[PDB]
Amino acid sequence: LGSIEISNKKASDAEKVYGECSQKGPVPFSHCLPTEKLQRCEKIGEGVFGEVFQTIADHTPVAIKIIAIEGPDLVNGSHQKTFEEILPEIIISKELSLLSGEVCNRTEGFIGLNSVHCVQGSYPPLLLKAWDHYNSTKGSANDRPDFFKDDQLFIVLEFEFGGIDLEQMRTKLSSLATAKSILHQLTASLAVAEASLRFEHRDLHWGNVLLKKTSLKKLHYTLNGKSSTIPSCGLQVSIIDYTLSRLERDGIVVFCDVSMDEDLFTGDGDYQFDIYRLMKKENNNRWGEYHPYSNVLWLHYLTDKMLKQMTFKTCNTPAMKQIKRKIQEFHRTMLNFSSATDLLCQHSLFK
Repeated sequence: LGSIEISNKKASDAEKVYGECSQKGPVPFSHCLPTEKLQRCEKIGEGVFGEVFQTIADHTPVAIKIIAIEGPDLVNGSHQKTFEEILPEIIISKELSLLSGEVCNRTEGFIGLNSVHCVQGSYPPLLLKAWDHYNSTKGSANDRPDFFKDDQLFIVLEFEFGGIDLEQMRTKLSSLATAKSILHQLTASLAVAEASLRFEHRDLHWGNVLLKKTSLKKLHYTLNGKSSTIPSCGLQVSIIDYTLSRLERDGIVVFCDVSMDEDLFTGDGDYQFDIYRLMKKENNNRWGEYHPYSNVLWLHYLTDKMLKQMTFKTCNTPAMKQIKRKIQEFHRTMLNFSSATDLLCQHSLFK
C-alpha cells in the first residue's frame, strides 16, 4: 500500500539517474570499459566512496571513479548510496565540466567529464587485479571489491586525468610562488562557479585539488564577462569530487543534504574536520542554502595546508620570504571576505 508508492519511487529515482546518464537502463561494465580500456587500468586512488582507476580513452589518460550504488552490502564501512543520493554528484560533475566551454563564466579549473554511466555486474577481474597491485604497493584502507553479485549497480564517472593531488605533491612543490598559483587558481575556479552556478564545493580537502604540469605561462578564466590570467608557475589545478557540493542548474538547487548526518561533523586530527562544523554552524544545518563563504573556509583550510604542511624543494630568497609573508597575511585576512568571488576580486594577494 506504501509498498506500491515506495517501489514506484525507487523508480522514479532510477529514471532520473538514467538518463542523466542518457541511458534507458543499466549497461554492462564492458560497455563503459571494453577490454582494451580495462587492460590499461591501474588503480590510482580510493576513498570510502569506492575506487579510482586511471586508463586511456581516445589516446588520452582518463580517471574512472567507480561507486557501488543501491546494494545492501556495507562497502568500506558505509552504506551504498541510493539512486536518490547519487544524483547530485552526477548532475554537479556534469554542470562543472561544462564551465570550460561557457562564455560569460568560464574556467578550466574543474575536472572535465567525458561521460557518466550506470553499470551492472560483478567487479571486472582485471580491476580486481589492479586493486590488488595498489594494495601491495601503496596499501588500501578499502575492502577488496570482490563480493558484488552480477545484479550490482555502479556509477562510473569517466573524467579527464587531472594529475596528482596536493597531498601527494606535499614535498614536490618547488616554491612559495607555486603555492600562491595554486591558491590563485582555486579562488578563481570557485569564483567562476559561484557566479555561474551559485556553487559551493563543501569538501575541498587537499586530496581534491589535482595538479598537472603545463607548458602555459598564463592560465585564463572568465568571470562575469571579464577574462583575466593567472601565472601558471607551471601547474594547472583541477578541483574534483563533488560528493558534498551544492549549486543551482536553472533555478533548481542541487546538493548533498547532510542535515541528518553526524559522523561528518565529528572528525578530528585535521583542520579539515573543523570546516564541516563551521559550515553547519554558518548555515544552521540547512544545506540547500547558498553560503559562498563556505568556499572561503575551504580556501582558508587550503592556505593553512600551504603554510603548515608543505615542504618545498626551494627559504630561500628575499623574494619568497615576501610571498610567504603575503600568504600569511592572506591567511589572517581572507575570512573577512564573503565569497571566493569577493576574494578573487578584492584581495591584494591576487593583484
